[PDB]
Amino acid sequence: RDPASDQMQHWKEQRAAQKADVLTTGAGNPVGDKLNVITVGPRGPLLVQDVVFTDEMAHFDRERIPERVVHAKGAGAFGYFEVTHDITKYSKAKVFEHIGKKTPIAVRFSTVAGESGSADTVRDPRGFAVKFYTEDGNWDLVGNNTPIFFIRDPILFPSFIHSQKRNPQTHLKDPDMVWDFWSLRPESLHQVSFLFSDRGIPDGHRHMNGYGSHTFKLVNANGEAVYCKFHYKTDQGIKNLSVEDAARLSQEDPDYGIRDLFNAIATGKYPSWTFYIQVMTFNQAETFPFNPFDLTKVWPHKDYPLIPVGKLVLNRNPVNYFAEVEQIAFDPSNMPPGIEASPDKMLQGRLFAYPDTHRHRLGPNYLHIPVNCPYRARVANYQRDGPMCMQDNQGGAPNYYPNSFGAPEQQPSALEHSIQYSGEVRRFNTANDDNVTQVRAFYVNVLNEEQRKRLCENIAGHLKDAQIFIQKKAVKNFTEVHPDYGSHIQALLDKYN
Amino acid sequence: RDPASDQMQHWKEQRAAQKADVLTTGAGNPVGDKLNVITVGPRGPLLVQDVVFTDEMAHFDRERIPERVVHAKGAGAFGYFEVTHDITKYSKAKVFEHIGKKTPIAVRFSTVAGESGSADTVRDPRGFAVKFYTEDGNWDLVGNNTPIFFIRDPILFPSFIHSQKRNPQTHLKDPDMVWDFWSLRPESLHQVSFLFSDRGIPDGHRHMNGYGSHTFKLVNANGEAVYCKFHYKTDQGIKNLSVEDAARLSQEDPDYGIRDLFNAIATGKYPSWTFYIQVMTFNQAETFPFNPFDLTKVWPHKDYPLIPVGKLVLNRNPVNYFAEVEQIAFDPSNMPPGIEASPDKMLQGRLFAYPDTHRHRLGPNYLHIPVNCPYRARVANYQRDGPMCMQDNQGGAPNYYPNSFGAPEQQPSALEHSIQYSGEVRRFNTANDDNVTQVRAFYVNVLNEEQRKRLCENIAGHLKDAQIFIQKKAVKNFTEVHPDYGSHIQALLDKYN
Amino acid sequence: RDPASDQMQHWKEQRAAQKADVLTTGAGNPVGDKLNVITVGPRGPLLVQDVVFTDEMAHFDRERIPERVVHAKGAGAFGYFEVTHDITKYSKAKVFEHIGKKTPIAVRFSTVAGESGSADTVRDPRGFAVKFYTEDGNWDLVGNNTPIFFIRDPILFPSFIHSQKRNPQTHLKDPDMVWDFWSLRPESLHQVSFLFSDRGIPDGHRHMNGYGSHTFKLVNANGEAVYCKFHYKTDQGIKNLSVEDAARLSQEDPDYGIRDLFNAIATGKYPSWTFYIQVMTFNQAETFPFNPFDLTKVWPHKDYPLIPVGKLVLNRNPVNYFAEVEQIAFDPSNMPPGIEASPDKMLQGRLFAYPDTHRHRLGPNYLHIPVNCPYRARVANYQRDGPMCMQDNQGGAPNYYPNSFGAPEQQPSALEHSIQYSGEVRRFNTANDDNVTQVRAFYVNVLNEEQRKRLCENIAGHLKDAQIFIQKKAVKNFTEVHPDYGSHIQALLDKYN
Amino acid sequence: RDPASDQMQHWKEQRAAQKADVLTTGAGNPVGDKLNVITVGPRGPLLVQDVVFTDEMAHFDRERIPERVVHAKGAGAFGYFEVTHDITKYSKAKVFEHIGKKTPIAVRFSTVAGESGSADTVRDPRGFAVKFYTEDGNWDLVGNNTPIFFIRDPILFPSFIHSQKRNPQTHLKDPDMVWDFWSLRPESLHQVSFLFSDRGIPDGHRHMNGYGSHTFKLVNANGEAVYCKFHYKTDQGIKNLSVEDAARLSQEDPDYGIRDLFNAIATGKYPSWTFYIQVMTFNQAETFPFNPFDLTKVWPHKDYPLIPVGKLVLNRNPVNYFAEVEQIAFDPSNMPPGIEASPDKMLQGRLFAYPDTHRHRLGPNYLHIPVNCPYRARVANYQRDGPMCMQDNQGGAPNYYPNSFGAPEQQPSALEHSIQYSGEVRRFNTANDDNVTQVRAFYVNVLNEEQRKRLCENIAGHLKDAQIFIQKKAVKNFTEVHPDYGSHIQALLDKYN
Ligand code: HEM
Repeated sequence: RDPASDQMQHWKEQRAAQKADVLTTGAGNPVGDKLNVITVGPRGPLLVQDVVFTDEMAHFDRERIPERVVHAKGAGAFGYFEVTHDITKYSKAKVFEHIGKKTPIAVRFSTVAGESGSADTVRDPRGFAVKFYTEDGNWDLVGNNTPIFFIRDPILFPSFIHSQKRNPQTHLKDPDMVWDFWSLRPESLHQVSFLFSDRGIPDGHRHMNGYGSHTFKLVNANGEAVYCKFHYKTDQGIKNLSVEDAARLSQEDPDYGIRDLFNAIATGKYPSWTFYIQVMTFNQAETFPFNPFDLTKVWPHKDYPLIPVGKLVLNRNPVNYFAEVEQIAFDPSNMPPGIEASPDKMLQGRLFAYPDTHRHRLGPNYLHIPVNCPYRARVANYQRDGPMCMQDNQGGAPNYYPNSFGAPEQQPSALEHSIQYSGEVRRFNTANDDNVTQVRAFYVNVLNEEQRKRLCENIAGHLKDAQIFIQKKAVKNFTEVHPDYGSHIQALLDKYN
Repeated sequence: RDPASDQMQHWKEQRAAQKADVLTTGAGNPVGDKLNVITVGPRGPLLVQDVVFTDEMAHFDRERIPERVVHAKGAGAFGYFEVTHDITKYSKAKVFEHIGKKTPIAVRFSTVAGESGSADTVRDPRGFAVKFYTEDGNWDLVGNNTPIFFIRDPILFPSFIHSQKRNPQTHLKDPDMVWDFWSLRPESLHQVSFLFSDRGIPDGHRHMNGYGSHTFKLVNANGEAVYCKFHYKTDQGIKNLSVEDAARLSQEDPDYGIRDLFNAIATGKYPSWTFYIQVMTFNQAETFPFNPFDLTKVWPHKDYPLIPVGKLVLNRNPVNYFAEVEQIAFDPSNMPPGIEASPDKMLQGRLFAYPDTHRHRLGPNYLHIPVNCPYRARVANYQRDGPMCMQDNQGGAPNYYPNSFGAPEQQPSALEHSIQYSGEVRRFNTANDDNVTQVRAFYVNVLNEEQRKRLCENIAGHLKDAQIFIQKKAVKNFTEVHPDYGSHIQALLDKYN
Repeated sequence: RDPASDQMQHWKEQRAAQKADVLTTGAGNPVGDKLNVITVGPRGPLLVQDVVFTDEMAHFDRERIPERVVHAKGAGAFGYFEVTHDITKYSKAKVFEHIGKKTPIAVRFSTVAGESGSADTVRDPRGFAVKFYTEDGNWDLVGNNTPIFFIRDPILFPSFIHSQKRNPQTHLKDPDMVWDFWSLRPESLHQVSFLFSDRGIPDGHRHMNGYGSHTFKLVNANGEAVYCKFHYKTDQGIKNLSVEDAARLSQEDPDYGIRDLFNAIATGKYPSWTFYIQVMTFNQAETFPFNPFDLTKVWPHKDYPLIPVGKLVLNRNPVNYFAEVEQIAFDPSNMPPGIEASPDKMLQGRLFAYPDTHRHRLGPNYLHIPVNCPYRARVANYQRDGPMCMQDNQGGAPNYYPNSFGAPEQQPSALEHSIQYSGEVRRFNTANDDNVTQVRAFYVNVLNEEQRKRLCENIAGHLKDAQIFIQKKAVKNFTEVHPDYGSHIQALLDKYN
Repeated sequence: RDPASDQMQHWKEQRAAQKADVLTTGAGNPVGDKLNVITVGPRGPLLVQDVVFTDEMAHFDRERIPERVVHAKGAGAFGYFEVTHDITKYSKAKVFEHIGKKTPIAVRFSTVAGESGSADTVRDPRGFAVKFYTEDGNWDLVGNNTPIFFIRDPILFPSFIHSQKRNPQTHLKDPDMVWDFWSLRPESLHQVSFLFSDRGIPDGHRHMNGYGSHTFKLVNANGEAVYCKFHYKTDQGIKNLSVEDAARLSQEDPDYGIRDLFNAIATGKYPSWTFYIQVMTFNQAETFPFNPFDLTKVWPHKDYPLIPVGKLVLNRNPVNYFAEVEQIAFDPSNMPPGIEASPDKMLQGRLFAYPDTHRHRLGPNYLHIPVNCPYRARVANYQRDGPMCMQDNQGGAPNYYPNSFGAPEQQPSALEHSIQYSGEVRRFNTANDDNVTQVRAFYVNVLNEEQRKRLCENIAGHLKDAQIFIQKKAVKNFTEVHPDYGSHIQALLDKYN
């Protein structure tokens, strides 16, 4: 059998010639017998004094923690990021100090709308989260398999998610909600085009590209700042599953990606992703035709070529899934000195949203979980006691700042980069911005004709379930993109009805 | 479209001629605009003073509560239990006072091992939970679609569940774990025979029978006690899905049962289950050939015929799924006067396990959730303040007992029934009890030959993935049941290898 | 006895001629006996099947929720705010529509550093929180008994609190921490002067003034905005306790304020506070000698006289303390249309800090607690399911925005007021701002000589326990305020040593 | 100053010649500046992108965990238990293997009814909790400073506590509740006599005796079982504070015991308690005049002399109070092989109550907190993933039992001791048992006349606040104890009125 199936046999083998450990309670007391309960005779009621049963039963009753609000179903791996090129002129980040520097990384693949225990081979954006354990703390590059997103405003993110998940009353998947939201927000036309293309159902997690998808700010030692876009493309080649084979695998192996990654790491074929950065200057950002901080826009390769940095190699499988994949927390606000946030509104929303949901799902002290600890760094601050504090609580060090007793002091060289922003402080409408140019370019320049037909057929097959007016609005947006797009989609919808 | 698909259209229609409500924050403040965020100019960073965004985003970040440890994926309905026969000679329960008495009931169907968002048409025991809102509080009849269970000792329940769920390291479904546990515990041979039969994959939730599966204690007004077994058989007839059609539906509609129930309730065809009780006396229990409190044993119909009581009709769909299906809590310890627990060890374990996991999953005050409240009863006790107390907290009533100020007093007519139990107080082994007689009876008396072939083929198709020695142990148990059973299973396994 | 002592006797009296209710479990089942447990004979072990005992015991085990991080020890009352003057030219807030409008209010008094169960008569800032139930949601005016605070930067608030609370290792009150922090941050010199004056230990909660202490933004219907400061002065007159009488009451009645308020409300003498506003224009704010948004600065009465608005009357005592005083949540971000936040950094920090700690302490759905609900308003949004959802969950209304089904729509008349802010976006130092002018004015203009002597004696009595260099730094700051201040403090410290 | 006051100075001194650590966020990123926030210019609003501020502020907002339901205010210390006598003939417990064996212990002193932050020198039972880190797990001896308790039935424990704590409506201490409960339950007459005696207010935690107060079961290697009572008397001598000095210290130093213990451990005078056991045989238990498992009864020293075992020495102060004193969990169900529970109903209730409240207050995985871990033992079981799992989660070991892969196996030598119990299974009334004999013996044999006068004066001073009929019931119980007792109490009450 494949190495995934032989987990218990392997665990037994590498534990050969050793006697089985003593079965203990949570407090370390040896268990006399864990196959029968204390009763009043052979046919009597159970007793309270059976501490072993109630202990294990309560621990069983407290096994489930809340699943992630999005990206619940996922797989995990571990490896290293190795620097292969010198970008010190762009960023003073310790992760990019010198050539050959290897930084431990933890990676999680996920599906955005699937719940815990859903099918893996479904048409849905795949999330790629990387946690670098830099000497300057953890760096969480939490990207997607697509260089863009559906919306460009964080205030729309819950609603969008609510449309992608189940109906509030029937608890069923509703194409009506999906396409109503998508047709009322034309800024999705780009990502939908990426979603229903061939790369909407990648073949496993090793045959897909990764995209930080946000503009970031790289700061060098001399204090100059540039804008950046992190890419990391698969060295195993892009490979996608057909709709029919994906539908088959959904019932054959609903855990296709997890098994694929586990077997690829267990048979030695370590997957790898090569790391690139797109770089832009400030005057280039002020002269960009679109908003360079728009999440629905890309930077064309001809104007901004990819600059290699390093490669991402995943060589270790998780020992325990829950302790290392289900409990790992990725915070985009975790950026070491040299990397900073951009005026991208979506990145601004993510700076707040992630630690909040991490304190809800895992707990206030989730950064004490071994997978979330910056174990390759030194934590020292005035943050003190919380629920489930499993450290020294920083001992008897003073817990107020400033003090006069030699407690941790701020490092003035880690100051943020300053930029002057003008204009009034209010809510600026961005729904009426450009929504069709880059979509048209991707449609008539990147895709060939058979890929266009497959894209339109997928879109129509999904959209045929919505109401007639929602279909009309969606096809109107597609026609405003390009007449062939909406024309083919409308013809296929007419054939469906 | 079916009524399930037209949820939003119907909600819009029954709200015709009404203007849309005002969009408010959680605290009721009107929202000026919820489509853009407050930035420093059109391309500026987001501000903290955007209270609307952070409010809705934090509420979105705290949307997921822990799923049920078992029976996560489920559907819900509501209706009434109507008494049609007089069993007052057996139980003084107010739910069974007089003919024609209608008691509101809330029902939840579920799959034992599937997580939230898994396939609905899978081979797995289906759980049927009923909550009666009796004037004497809530009565939770939490049964299965099978009259028995896999094990007979609650101390084995977590382990069993751990074997039925994903591998701890690979997070994959492991037939190795399943069949290792099943072959090391022969007391499963009965329920496995029920699981891999035709009724292992019922066609929706309306074409399956329900079984409290436990022995209960019925007490009359005069104080005499009898043993009972609650059945409730479907009036829509037993109907099951073929393995191929179930595998197809798993990828076609992973929410098959939810949609089926919702449509059946929305088109007027209210499903119904007829309620029966098997009754046994105390001397009959002491002269039973097996343990009458064994969960893996049934009471034969020839010796204990079914006695009709009433019928269960489900007529209302949930308004909101989460508030009424995902948050509903079923506690087998919720028994009104007249119904009591039995020396059945599994019922004893369930008496403790359920409120614990309810306080973990929902919260200490989960009985304040409207679906969990005994709204048709009067709650008055000395239980006081906890997290999320949404009542008057019983006002300024004295919170200690006994007192001298007219606080709630105990009702001496609700005392439990007394029974003397002899024998020493220790752990009694029940793994070596009878495990094959009733299994053989079900195999050679209830099933015909083609059903036997289908049973063996299903068992072999699932077992073929385990190791060779696990297959040998399983087939040895099946052969000890009956030679034809293990013989056919071993032949099919040899064909598979 | 006083009405506070006769709570149970009164509850018994107003329940005369009524039989005691039935003692029930949490699920409404009648309890046969709650004075003995189920045992194996008279001297036997307890049984698991005793559901009543384990139910009440688990509810007892889940009685404590986390105390407030600050302002834990507190008292509560309820009443109405009555408008007596027309300020519609300043704010379009529905709470200030017309003369005679009565809005229900909930008020909580508290001590900032005392834990739950500490002495009430201690030298510490007293917090005054008011929750108005306006038709436009809840308005939380969460002020102090002092018009200023110790610091002016929210990033210093945890540290300050950490210095005011117990030592991290010894768990003792440490004057060393207090005075080290206060001497390293001279911007406290003002509030310390208010803290160690006569009004540092008010006589109960009815003899103290209330101060929102922040600059707010009042917006009229025509769109013009002004800056505001909310005052509300006691109609019972300012009255303070001597140090010796306060020390006596600390051991006599550690719940002095709670009892005082309860008795004053129960004997009919309803306390009242008269509401004033200080108003400032935008050019006045740009020509203010100090920072008008500095929390350590006041607006002089000669340049900005108080403008009466209404009065605050407290007429109802809480029925249950925990359900109405311990679970009430005050969010400064709860501002109806017409009231908005100011560039005051401390108000900006409070806009975020309070809902976070409310979701931690009470739960994600704390706005469903009856005391926290905007019951005089209509809640309608797309915020959905969370832990402990005790509502309809807004039924089957669509949960995404925008939609096409008549769900709640944004009210464009509730838009925020726009202001253009210039300058770069970075951290601006405000520790070196003016720290002694208003302190000197309060010292040599408001206080007389005996009050100055009492202030210096209190400061010295508290400071004498710190180290010598901390005393030197504190007295240096006091001398930089005014030579007499530091001179008297240093003389008293020399006398103490 | 005393060593408690010089905590920060000492921390600075033992860290001399070392530069201050780098101030980091929770994720290890260096903080550029933690004294100012990011604003839009010098007088601009705060930004969301200020991750440092929101991080530390959220961690500050999640600082409070629920206080203990009882025994909230407490102090902690650490040391060793050294065996000095051979009791192997009584118990096979590894803690009592051989002479000179030193086992690490963690000790917590507490006050039963005081909340966190209340006065330490108050009349209230003092709790003494010891956690032994035996090679066979942790042993939690959780006793009091009194050999008995107020009640004898666990179903009365919440109510009692509710009477000892604040009124539900006024949130004030109510002598009415206290004495109503005490007069309605005469079985308190003994412990009340201990409570209002001289030892009701011990002088610190080093001048009080400790009592497990329960009957336990000692089992030897040969399988014979005896009944036991654990005593441990102070080697510093019994010393108590007068009522006036206690009232003074309540306002002088509300943390008297914490400071006393900290200074005694920091100046080298390590306190010590000598360990004794009272032993009883089974026939002696069946011939005892009272119930030997009654918690309100003692074993007379003449019939059951104390047998020395070892001594308890406390030599280490906690490094961080919260991580080692506030988060330490004591579970009476934690008993190593050789020590077992007794038919004492109160011990049966405590076997369940403590892990439940520990999972509520600390979390499901509270046994992973370093102070709660059995670090001197090996934990190996099938208990798996829960909220806040900070271990390997036992790696990829099989999580079901029984299995065929060498996972931890039960140790059949740790089986419990079997005893046959007769009689019916119901609730047996024990309120009408003997309540005055041992009380009379303590009154007229142990106390002298001046101690009797002080006892009566304390009882009257506390009881004078209750209603007249409650006073009559209390004095009636005291008179039924002995005529002089109730006579003096009634005379003092008449003088008070
Ligand atoms: C940066 C500045 C401040 C921050 C971050 C802050 C934070 C907090 C927090 C976390 C609480 C706990 C509330 C709860 O757990 O329910 C609280 C309570 C409170 N604060 Fe502040 N605070 C600040 C300054 C102030 C100011 C300036 C005032 C008054 C002018 C004030 C008055 C109060 C009051 C009265 C309460 C009690 C709330 C209640 O009783 O429900 N605080 N604050």
